[PDB]
Amino acid sequence: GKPSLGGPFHLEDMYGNEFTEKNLLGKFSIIYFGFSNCPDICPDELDKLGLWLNTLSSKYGITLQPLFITCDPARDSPAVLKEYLSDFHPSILGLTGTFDEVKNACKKYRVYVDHSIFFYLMDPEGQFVDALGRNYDEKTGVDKIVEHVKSYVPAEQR
Ligand SMILES: [Cu+2]
Ligand SMILES: [Cu+2]
Ligand SMILES: [Cu+2]
Repeated sequence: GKPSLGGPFHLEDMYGNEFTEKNLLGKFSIIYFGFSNCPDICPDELDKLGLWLNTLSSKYGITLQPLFITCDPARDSPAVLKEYLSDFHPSILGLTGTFDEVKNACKKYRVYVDHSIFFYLMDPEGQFVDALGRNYDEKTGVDKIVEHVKSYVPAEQR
């Protein structure tokens, strides 16, 4: 009985474009919370996410929409997020906004530096399907993700 994680939110990507929960529709999305000034933890996770994406694209032909939402809207402005994610996978898009907008998002995912231990996988309907924690390595994470994308049905049982 998975919790009611996720929900409507209104942010902007590291380029200023509007991005809301509607942007999650039509694809599998993997979301990660953290901040550019986050110590050792976040950098390792984003590196791990990069291995998953690479193996997923080249081995299973699956492409995800990787999103990095900041929790420190005070310092992580768009420009700052682009700088920060230049050391990581190009596919990753950082999202940010005002205190209120960022506050809402973090809340909808029940995220209240050591809480950035989960990746949230969302289906083409924008629904929560699984939370991958630190116990998944570069191998087991790929496995789990692959069975979710392969067993997903439009929930419209056409
Ligand atoms: Cu946070
Ligand atoms: Cu947060
Ligand atoms: Cu927060």
